[PDB]
Amino acid sequence: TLERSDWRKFFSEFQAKGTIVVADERQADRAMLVFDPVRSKKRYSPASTFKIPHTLFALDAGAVRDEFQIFRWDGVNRGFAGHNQDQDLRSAMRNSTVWVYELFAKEIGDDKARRYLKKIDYGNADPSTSNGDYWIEGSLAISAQEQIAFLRKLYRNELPFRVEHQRLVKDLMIVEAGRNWILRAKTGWEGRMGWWVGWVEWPTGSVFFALNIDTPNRMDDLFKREAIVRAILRSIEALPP
Ligand SMILES: *C(=O)N1C[C@H](NOS(=O)(=O)O)CC[C@H]1C(N)=O
Ligand SMILES: [Ca+2]
Repeated sequence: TLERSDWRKFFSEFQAKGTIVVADERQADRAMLVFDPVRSKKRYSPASTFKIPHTLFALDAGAVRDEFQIFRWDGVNRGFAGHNQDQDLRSAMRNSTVWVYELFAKEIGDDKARRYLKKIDYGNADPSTSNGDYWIEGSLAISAQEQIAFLRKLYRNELPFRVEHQRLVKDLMIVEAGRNWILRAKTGWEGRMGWWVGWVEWPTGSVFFALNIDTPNRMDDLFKREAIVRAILRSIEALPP
């Protein structure tokens, strides 16, 4: 992995402290690019980025049939606007609707989660929790480098789930596309730090990214997750201007 310490200008452009790993598969044998290589190997809670593997778990276990199943909302104003309504997989992914995945969690075995996480070697694969949900308030942790490794498995259909379920999750991740490019990504926010992970597919190959930053300013820092990544991806012609 090649260290791009010059990428500090992008984090400073938005007054943030964080890391990013970028794996550029356009052409061949390009070095993996990293800002802050030590932090890039530090494990953090995946927070809402866990909805990527969590959806694979729920599909593989039968907690959700497909993209057309509607999950009826219990009528309790429990999050924000997009959470307080009936959900399908796409709305839950786009709005980061926590209560759908809480429902998936209880239906999935607590032992199944362990067997799942270990079968894919996701971070430390430890869903031990004391109170909250194990993917945000628990032992489960994964580094940026480990997110890249996981996303490439999903991209290559190499994960030990039905290829149909891998394809569905990759479709649910779509946040933007042009005629020549497709961006698939998911944000996460743990409270004190935050994520944006995913990749953008071009004709000549795909560019994977995993960024985490600290979020001392809480909500006012959330835009920085995408803003830093987009500036870096644009700098390497991985997103249009
Ligand atoms: C996921 O990290 N979360 C769910 C929700 N949306 O997060 S997102 O904007 O990063 O997709 C609120 C923040 C967070 C949580 N508190 O569970
Ligand atoms: Ca290539």
